[PDB]
Amino acid sequence: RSAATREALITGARKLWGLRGYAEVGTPEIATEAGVTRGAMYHQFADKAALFRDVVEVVEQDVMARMATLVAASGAATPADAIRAAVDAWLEVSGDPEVRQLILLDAPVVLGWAGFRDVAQRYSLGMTEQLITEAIRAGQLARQPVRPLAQVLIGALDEAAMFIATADDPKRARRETRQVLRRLIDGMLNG
Amino acid sequence: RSAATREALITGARKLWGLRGYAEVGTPEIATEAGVTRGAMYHQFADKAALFRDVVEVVEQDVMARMATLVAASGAATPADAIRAAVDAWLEVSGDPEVRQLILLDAPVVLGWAGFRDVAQRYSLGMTEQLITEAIRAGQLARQPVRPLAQVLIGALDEAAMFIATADDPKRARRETRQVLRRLIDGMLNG
Ligand SMILES: O=C(CCC(F)(F)F)N1CCC2(CC1)CC(c1ccccc1)=NO2
Ligand SMILES: O=C(CCC(F)(F)F)N1CCC2(CC1)CC(c1ccccc1)=NO2
Repeated sequence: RSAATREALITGARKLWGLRGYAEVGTPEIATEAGVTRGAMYHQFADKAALFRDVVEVVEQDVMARMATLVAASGAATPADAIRAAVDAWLEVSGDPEVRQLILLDAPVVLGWAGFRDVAQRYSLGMTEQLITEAIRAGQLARQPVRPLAQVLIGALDEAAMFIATADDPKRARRETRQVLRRLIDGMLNG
Repeated sequence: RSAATREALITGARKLWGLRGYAEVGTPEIATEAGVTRGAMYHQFADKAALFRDVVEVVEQDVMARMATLVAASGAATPADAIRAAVDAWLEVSGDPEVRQLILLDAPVVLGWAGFRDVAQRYSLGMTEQLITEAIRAGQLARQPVRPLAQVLIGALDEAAMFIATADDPKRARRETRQVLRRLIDGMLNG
């Protein structure tokens, strides 16, 4: 009931901000797109940023599900290959124009640096730790504490995507950044 | 005269916000600390955040000077060694409680994402590109476009420092993150 109003607001905001950016669409337009009144919207979300926070949750969940799907489909036969495929999967999902606009461009502004990292952490860490733990167990990555490596890799990957997202030639940035990420990955991976 | 008032406000704000955080010290207390009136302060800085921006400039300049000093003192004889020493120097300068409070914690909040990145870029990028260009010229790092590598390393290094700054056991986080960065560096450096 209130749940339905929330879902419709989230879906509408996600679509519209996905196309034009956070800064460019006001809450009244989103309400109308969702078919709810300003009163019903304000009951669910005190302000714009509160709606954005729930939009980021749904988008990041879908980012993580899409990553798992691409890693499972990549045909990686070793943990090392799976790490390589995960890097490609992120460059692929981060290039989706909605993910680019909402996560790479709008979320660092609206949530701050700490808020963005918090979101990135909660969604990304588990899978990152997992892939690391598996390469280690297979002897393909030197034995280490998992959390610090995970954190650095996440920071490097999030920054890679941002650099592609704002570059004048996205196509060249993506290719050159992929090479960079490859070398950095291949420098810690054994074989 | 008013120049002196500017310097004393910057020095006082830097010290006090360094110790207690931006949010915890008001402009009246900083005026008093510097021995100047509210009207002299307001003549130099329209508001609190304007003062903070100048504080960030002097602190980031000192971050960069202290990094150059640590790299020059390491006795690095090759570009590779200089990259190794620069990584250590950043973890060391990052861990200064004033740098931690003003740059890592307060600046993202007060400046906003775009403003903070802009500042971090202007102070970091030049030196990062330089050390990369030198390792390449020496044959110690594979020939590649400089900007993408620079940006990924910056993202990894900024995230390393953030993780140390907010970790439960900062001392263990620093040591383990340093090891991680060393492996990652040693994997790409030919020498
Ligand atoms: O969802 C995010 C970031 C979301 C954001 F909100 F911060 F933007 N990802 C980046 C990190 C991951 C997941 C996707 C993990 C990963 C990986 C690759 C190789 C070895 C270990 C982990 N690649 O991408
Ligand atoms: O000032 C900042 C960051 C400011 C922040 F606002 F983002 F926090 N620095 C981080 C990156 C640098 C310089 C200092 C670059 C560097 C290095 C080391 C090895 C090879 C290449 C570059 N070490 O630290």
